[PDB]
Amino acid sequence: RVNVQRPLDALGNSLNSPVIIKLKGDREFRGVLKSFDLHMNLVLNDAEELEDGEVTRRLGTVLIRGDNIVYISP
Amino acid sequence: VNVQRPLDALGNSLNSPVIIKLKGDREFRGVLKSFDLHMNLVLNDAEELEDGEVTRRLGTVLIRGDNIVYISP
Amino acid sequence: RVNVQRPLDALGNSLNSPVIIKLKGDREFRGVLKSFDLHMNLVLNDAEELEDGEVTRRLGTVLIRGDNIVYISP
Amino acid sequence: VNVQRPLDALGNSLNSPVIIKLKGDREFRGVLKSFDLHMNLVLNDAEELEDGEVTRRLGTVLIRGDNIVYISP
Amino acid sequence: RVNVQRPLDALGNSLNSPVIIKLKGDREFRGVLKSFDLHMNLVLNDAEELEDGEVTRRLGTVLIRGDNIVYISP
Amino acid sequence: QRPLDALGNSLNSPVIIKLKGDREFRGVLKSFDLHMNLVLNDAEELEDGEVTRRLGTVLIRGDNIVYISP
Amino acid sequence: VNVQRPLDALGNSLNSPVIIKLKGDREFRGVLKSFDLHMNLVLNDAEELEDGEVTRRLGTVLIRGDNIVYISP
Repeated sequence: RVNVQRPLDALGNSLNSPVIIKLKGDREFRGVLKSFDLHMNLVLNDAEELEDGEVTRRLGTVLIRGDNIVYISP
Repeated sequence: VNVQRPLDALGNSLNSPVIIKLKGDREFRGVLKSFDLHMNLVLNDAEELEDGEVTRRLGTVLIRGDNIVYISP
Repeated sequence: RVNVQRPLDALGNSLNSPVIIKLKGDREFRGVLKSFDLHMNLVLNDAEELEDGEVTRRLGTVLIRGDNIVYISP
Repeated sequence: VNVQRPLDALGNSLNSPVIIKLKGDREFRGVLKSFDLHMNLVLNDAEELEDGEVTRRLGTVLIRGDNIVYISP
Repeated sequence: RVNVQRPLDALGNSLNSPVIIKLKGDREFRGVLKSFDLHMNLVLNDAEELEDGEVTRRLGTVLIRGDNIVYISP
Repeated sequence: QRPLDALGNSLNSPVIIKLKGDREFRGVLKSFDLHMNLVLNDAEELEDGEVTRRLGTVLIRGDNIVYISP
Repeated sequence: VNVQRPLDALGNSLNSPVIIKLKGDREFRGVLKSFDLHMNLVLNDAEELEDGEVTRRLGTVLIRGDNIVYISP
C-alpha cells in the first residue's frame, strides 16, 4: 500500500484527487493534487487557501514549496 | 538498535502505534506505516492533538521529517 | 497539464504570464514571470508588492530569492 | 575525548543516563542507546522535564538532532 | 535581458549599477553592486540603509550575506 | 584564513559560549569539530550573569552558537 | 573586489575596524583578524552594541558566519 521505505508514495497514490496540505504557521490548502517531487514541492488545482481555519481565497492553480509543509492527508 | 543506527528504532516500530511530537508543540498519534532517512513518515488512523485534546482525525497522513522533534514508539 | 513528477513545469508553463507570489512573513508580490531556477529563485517584471490588496510598491524588475517563497500561483 | 571529534563524548555515554536540552526550552532525560553524526538519538526509559519536574514518561524515544541545543553526558 | 533559466543573471545585469536590496525583517539597503556569488552574497559600495524612505545609516562598503535577502531590484 | 584555529589555541582553557536565544555557557574547551560542535568540562550556564545550572560535561551543537570568546 | 568574489571585501578589511550586524539585530564592532568561506570570523577588541550603546567588551571573539546579516569595513 505504501512501500515501508517510500512515504512519498502516499502522494502518488492520491494524484488527481482532493488532498489537504497543512503548512507552517497556521496556513492550509485544500485542492486536487496534480504533481509533486522528492522535496514535496507540489501543484494543486482549484485550491482553497485557509488561514487560522478560515478560507481566504481560491486559486486556479498553485505551486507550494515543500519546505513550508507540515503534513499532507488524502 | 545498533548504537550507530538510531533510525532502527523506527523500523522496530513499523505497524505499531507511535507518538510524533512536532515543532510548534503539535502532536500526532497513529500507526507507523512508512518512513525514509529524512524521517518523513506515514501514519494510519492518525489523530492530531493539542493540549491533550484531539483536534483532528486523519485516516492516513504524511508527515515531513523536518518538523519532527521526537518519535516515541 | 503538468507532468505528475515535475511540479516546476507549472512555472515553465507560466513564463511571460502574470503570477502571484506569497512569501514567508506574509509579504505578497504580483508580476510577469520572466525566469526561474530549481530553487525557485525567480525574476518578475512590472512587479507590485501588495498589502491588504493595496500596491505598496512597484518595481520594473525584481529578483526574488526562492527560499523565502511559500507559494506561487500562475 | 579526541579533540578532533566531540561526538566521542556521546560514545562514552552509551547506555548511561544523559540530559538532552532542546530548542524551545524542552528537556529530556534517559539512557542513551544510539546516535548518528547528525546527533539523532534514542533514549530508553526517557522522561520529559519542565522546571525539574517530570511532566511525562515516554519510554523509548527517537530525538532528531536538529532540535538539540546541548547534551550533558 | 535574462535567460528564462538563469534568474541570477539579473545580478550580472546590475554590476556597477545602483540596486535596492530588501532583507528579512523589513530592512532595505541601496548602493552600487560590486560583486556577488551563487549564494547571493554580495558587496555594495556607497551603501545606505533605509527606513520609511530615509537613510538611517551610511555604511560605505558592505558585504551582505545572501541567506538574509528577500529580493534585489535595479 | 582559518578562524577555527582560534578555538584550537583555547583547548583546555576557560571560554565563553554565547548561544542563540541569549543563552550563555562557560567552561573549559575540551573538543570541537568543523561544524563547531564542542565539548566543555565543568560547564556553567548563566542568565543575567547569575549561574543557573552546572554540568560536569556538556556537548554543544555548533548550529546554536552565536560566538565563542576565549 | 572581484565581481565574482564577494569574500575579497573581507580580505581587504583584515586588521581593520569592521561592523558586524547579526540576526536578532545584535551588533558587534572590532578589528577583523581572520575569516573563512563560511564567513566565520575573529575580531580583536570586540564590543557588542544595543540600540547604539555598548553592552559588553570582548578581547577576542569568534563569530559564526550563519548568524551574520552584513559586514561593513
